[PDB]
Amino acid sequence: YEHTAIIPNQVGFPYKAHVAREGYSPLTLQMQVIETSLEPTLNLEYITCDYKTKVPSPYVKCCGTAECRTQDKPEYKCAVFTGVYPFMWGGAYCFCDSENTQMSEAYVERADVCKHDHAAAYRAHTASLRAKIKVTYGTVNQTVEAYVNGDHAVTIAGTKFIFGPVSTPWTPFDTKILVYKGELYNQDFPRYGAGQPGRFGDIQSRTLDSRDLYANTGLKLARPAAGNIHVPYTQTPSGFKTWQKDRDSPLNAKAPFGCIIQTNPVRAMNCAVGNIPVSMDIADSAFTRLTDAPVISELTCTVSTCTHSSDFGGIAVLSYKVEKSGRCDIHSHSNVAVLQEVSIETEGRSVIHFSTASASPSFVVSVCSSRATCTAKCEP
Repeated sequence: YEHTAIIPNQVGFPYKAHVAREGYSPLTLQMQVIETSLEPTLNLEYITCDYKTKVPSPYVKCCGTAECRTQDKPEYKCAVFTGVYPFMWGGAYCFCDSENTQMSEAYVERADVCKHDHAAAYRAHTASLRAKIKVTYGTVNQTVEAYVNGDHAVTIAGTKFIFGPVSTPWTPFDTKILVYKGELYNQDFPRYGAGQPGRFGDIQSRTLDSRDLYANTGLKLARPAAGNIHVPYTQTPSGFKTWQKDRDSPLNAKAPFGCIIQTNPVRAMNCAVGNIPVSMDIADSAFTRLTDAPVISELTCTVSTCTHSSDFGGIAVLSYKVEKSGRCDIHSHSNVAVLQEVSIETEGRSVIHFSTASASPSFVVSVCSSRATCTAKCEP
């Protein structure tokens, strides 16, 4: 028919489904999730690169004011530091008393390690879960890995999974994510080209192969030291040297909701949040028919032992006399219980790990189209 339910979407947990239609046997589905991560769509506006000062050879005018036309550099500061007294090693840059000077020009330019490593300030759009649920649909065993936001009709082997539309706002989405070498950071990116000098992210990186560079990390020229050719430039301190080196606790750590973030694309695999809303369009024309199933009778379950919080939990010895052989459904109608499997063998005393986290267990077990109510007390 349509097994419309919610798997408990904290992956690793068994997810039973004792769905039974007329004409068939009891139908048993067993799901287990893995990796339905968010993947918010980024919009990168940043470079995260190191600054560079194109400080060329200063035009000596000896004597004479050398003109300083505007360069094409992103910080193209030239200053006609006049009154330069050039006394150097190997041949007279000054031969007069005054009017000799150095026009000094430097230009802000990008780093060459941007191709080595960038820094990405992506503004995040929405994201959507994508999951691999191992589904045991009777004798079918297959792990369906599809976009789990509800739109993608997951073609099962004779089934139609619809995992989603899940309500998850608990995500690693911030307003702006800085990604740096795999290091995540939900960190406040500035305006595109408005940084403070030495602010975190000083280089304007509109494109990763871009053409401009906003930068408030300005050089500061001066009338330099006499004799030695020192056109000193009081530049900014490197914010990319700071915002990575001596960067904060990275947003890859500190996963709220207990998720596992990872960024080839920035997505949070294993994110233990919520239940997966799943609609199984699966008919009774894949399951075993009711006319050929073993007619179980005399259903009496036992309480062999009770664990308080163990995985297996309970010793459940279910006595049952069967009309014929067959597979036995376990799909008990108890939220306080968890069936150890949906497997059940040819009849007799079927032992079963009656998993139950409740201390006062009373599980209404469904066995072969019959039911019982096992009772017990767990352990500490």
